[PDB]
Amino acid sequence: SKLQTLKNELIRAISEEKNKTQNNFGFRETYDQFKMKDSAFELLDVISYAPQLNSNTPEAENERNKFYALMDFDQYKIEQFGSIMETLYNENQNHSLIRELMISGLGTQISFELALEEINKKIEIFNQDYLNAKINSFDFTMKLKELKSKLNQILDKRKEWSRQADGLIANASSNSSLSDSKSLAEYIKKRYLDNMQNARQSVLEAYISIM
Repeated sequence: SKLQTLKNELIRAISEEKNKTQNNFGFRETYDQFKMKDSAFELLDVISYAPQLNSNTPEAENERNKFYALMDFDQYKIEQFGSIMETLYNENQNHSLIRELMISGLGTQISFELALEEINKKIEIFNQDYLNAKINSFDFTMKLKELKSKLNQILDKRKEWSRQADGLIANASSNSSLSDSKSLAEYIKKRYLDNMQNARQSVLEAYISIM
């Protein structure tokens, strides 16, 4: 059935994405938390009082792992990103930038994961509405199309954050000028920060629109 196929394909897509939010690679956090124990994670508390994000507590390990999940548990990229945060941290005029960068990434992954579960919940609710004759096949199809559009949006904007991080890693590595901490902070602020915050906000708005 056209309707059953559409519904099952969306359920499968959510399940595939939920599976990827878990470390299925034997990935393990280094003792210095990829140079962020004494830099980016030191500057924040757990956001999802609360313990510091660099702390040896299960709550902080869980939240650091959301950043690792955002980076697809890629040890190389996480180490590169942490090394750039460490460089930025050398000047305390850069600490607010480091906070904004990490908050934009954590918030992207947190909203992304909440949106996956919200879509899953809505599928089941609409399904029972359909089974109870409250809505018809057309109505259910329209809602599934809308949920799939919202899934595509959170996937695309989470990928956009990662694309900005990839360019930042590639550029702060191979651009010699970016070795100076102050120059690097200015460069990142003008090239990447707004794009990363705009991606975070877009995932959040899609999440809210599903509820």
